[PDB]
Amino acid sequence: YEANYEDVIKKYKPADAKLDRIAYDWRLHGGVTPVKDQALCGSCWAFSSVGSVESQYAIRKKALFLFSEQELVDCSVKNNGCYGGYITNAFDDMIDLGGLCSQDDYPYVSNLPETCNLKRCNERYTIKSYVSIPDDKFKEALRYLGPISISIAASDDFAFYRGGFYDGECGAAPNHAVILVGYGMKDIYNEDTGRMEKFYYYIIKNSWGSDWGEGGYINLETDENGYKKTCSIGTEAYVPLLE
Repeated sequence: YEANYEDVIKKYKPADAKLDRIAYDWRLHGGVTPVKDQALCGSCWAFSSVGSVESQYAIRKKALFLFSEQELVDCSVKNNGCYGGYITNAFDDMIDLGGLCSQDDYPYVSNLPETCNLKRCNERYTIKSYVSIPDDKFKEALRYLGPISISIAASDDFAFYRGGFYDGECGAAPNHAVILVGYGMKDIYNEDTGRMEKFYYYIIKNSWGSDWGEGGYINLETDENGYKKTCSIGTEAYVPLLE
């Protein structure tokens, strides 16, 4: 089920397009659905992977789709519900189960035990495959393929984050799943040097509610190429594909 990047990008990047590497934010280009809260349940793997698919649908169909994390939590036997999971395992089960359900059909129930039961899903919403995004292609993947389901090494400093550019510590190891939604640059004046300088960053949609971070999102430093990986973001990096 996993497609190969070099095959997938030749299909979706217009031939010889030049990538604008300074700024591109899916929230200003119709690729991001509202922020969710996983509450008291270790289901980031679902939110990340499912939000990914919400984002592909939005981009490819110019229509708002809200899908059900709880379905994956209840049904994805390759993951551990509220005790963690894996991005690829999440994509595999979306496919082997015959698709996502709408959030309406199958609402979030956090850590309440719930039987897996697809008969409560009327319409089903499929993906065809998913693709791993190489470490040196995140900006290219973002612009042309869409938001990326990614791992991140979170630390207890994330608790305090409520906007700006994060300068807390990182986790020892990758331990949380988020969605990469864009990148930006701010020209910051430097009082010492008396020169303007450029500050690049990646933009990430978290699943801890809109009261965490910047309306739900976190800004992390990177460089012009987008090779710098603050908090080990994207060690696992996947985009779902609708065809």
